[PDB]
Amino acid sequence: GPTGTGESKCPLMVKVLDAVRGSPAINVAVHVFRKAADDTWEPFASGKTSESGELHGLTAEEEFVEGIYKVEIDTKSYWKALGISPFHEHAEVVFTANDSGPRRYTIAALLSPYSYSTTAVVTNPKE
Amino acid sequence: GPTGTGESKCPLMVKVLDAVRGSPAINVAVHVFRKAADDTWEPFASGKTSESGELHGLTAEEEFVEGIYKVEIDTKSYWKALGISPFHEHAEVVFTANDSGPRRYTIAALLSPYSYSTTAVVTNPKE
Amino acid sequence: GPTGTGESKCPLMVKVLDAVRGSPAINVAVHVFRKAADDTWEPFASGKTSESGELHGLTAEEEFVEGIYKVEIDTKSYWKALGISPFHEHAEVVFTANDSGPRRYTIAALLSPYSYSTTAVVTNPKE
Amino acid sequence: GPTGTGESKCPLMVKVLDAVRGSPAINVAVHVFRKAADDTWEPFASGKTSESGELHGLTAEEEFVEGIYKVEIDTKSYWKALGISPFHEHAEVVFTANDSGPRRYTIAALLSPYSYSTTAVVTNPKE
Repeated sequence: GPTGTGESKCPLMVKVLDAVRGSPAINVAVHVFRKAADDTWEPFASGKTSESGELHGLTAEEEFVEGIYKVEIDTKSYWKALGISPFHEHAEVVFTANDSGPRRYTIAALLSPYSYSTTAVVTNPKE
Repeated sequence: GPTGTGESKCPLMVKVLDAVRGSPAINVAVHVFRKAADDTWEPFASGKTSESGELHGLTAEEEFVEGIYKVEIDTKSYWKALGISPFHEHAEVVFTANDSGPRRYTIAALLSPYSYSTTAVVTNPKE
Repeated sequence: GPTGTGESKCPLMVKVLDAVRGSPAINVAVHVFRKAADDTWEPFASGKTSESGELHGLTAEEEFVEGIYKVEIDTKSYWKALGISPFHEHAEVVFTANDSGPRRYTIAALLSPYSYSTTAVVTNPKE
Repeated sequence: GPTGTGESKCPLMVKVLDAVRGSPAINVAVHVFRKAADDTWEPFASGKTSESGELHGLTAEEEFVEGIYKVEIDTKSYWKALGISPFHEHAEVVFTANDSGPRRYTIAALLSPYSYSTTAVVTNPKE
C-alpha cells in the first residue's frame, strides 16, 4: 500500500488530480526535499501516488521539524504516459513548516497539460 | 453529522476549500437542483459543509437517475462571514449524470474572493 | 465614448483560455444576462471569442447599469468540437456590477475537460 | 526586431493576478534562470511586474535559445507587503523552450495566500 520514509499519522499528505480525465492521478512520482544548512535540497522522502491519487506515510512526526520543504511532482512522466505532450518539466511546491501553525499539511495539485494549480490545507484533525 | 435528502453510499459528494486561509470551507450552504421536464430547476437536495469542508448523504442511488444537475454553492455568505467582500453571488456547477460513466461524483471547489476553480472526480471506488 | 451599446472603454470583457492546448479558446460562444425587475434572466448581450480568445464590445457604458449579471460560457460545445465529451454543461459567472459606480470588468476563464477556473479583474476607469 | 537582449516580438512574458483583490499583482519580483551545460541554474533575466501585472522585455529572440528555463515568482514578498503570511516561498514554473523552433511564451499566474494556478500560452510567431 502507500508509504514513504516513515508511515505514521500523516503530518504531510499529497493528493494529485487529473483535470483532463476527471480522475485521481495514479502512479505519479513525488519527491520531497528539505533545505539543508548549506542551502542544498537534501532528499527527504519519495513515493508514487496510490489508486486514489494520494501519497501518505511520507514522514513521521518526530522527523518533520520546522524547515523549508520542497515537494516535486513528476507531471511530465504522467502526461507522456497518456500520449499528451505537457508544458512543465514538473510541478514544485516550496513552503516553510512551522510548529505554531496547524500540525497536518495536505498539498493538493490539480493537473492539466499546460496548467496546474496547487493548494495547501493546514489543519489539526485528520483529513 | 453530515446528511442530505438521502444519506447512502455517496453517488454525489461536495468538497469546498478556502484558498485564503488554507482550510476547508465550513458551514457553506449547498443547494442541488435537477432540471425538470419543463426546464425549470427542481429543488433536489441541500445542506451545509461539515468541519472537513465536505457534504455527503445528499442523495441515494435509487433517486440519482440520469439527468442534468446543478450544484449551487453560496460563496457570498461565506466571504461575508469573514469580513471580505466577494465578487461572485455564488458558484454553480452544472453537469449531466450518465450511467455508463463511473458511479461516484465528487465536485470540488477551491474558493477565493474574486476567483473560484471547480473540478469533478468521477470514479468507481469510494473516495 | 461609444455610447448606446458599443463600448466606451469596454466595461465588460471576457477572456477564455484552453489548459489542454496552451492556447486561447477560439470561437467560444458567450451569453450575458441581466437580472430583471421580475427576478428572471433577461438576454443582455452575446458573442464569440476571437482568435485571441477575447470578447470585446459586448456593451456600452450607458447601458451597463447597476444590476446582477450572468456570463454564460458554452464550454461544452467547445470541447465537443475537439472530440472530447466534457463534464460541465457550461461555465456561469454571476455577479453584481456597478453598485458603487461604474467599473471595468474582465472575466477570465481557464478551461479543462473536467475543470475550469474563473477570476475577475475589476478596474476603476481613469481618462 | 529588438536583438541582443531586448524583445523582438517579446518571446517571454509574465502576467500575475491577485485572486484576493481582483486586480493585477503589481511590483512582483520575477527571476528567470536557464539550465546551464553543468546542470546548474544560471541567472538569465529578472524584473518586476508593472501596474498591469505584466512583465515584458525580459529577453530578445536571439538570446532566448533552446533550453530548460525556470521562472521564479516571488509570491511571499508580495503577500507579506499586504500583511499576509502566505503558505509558499515562491511559485516556480520550469519548462523546455524553443525545442521545435522559436515560440512566444506567456506564463500566467493567479495568486491566493494558500494557492496559486499557472498556465502557459504558447504562440507560433507570424510577421
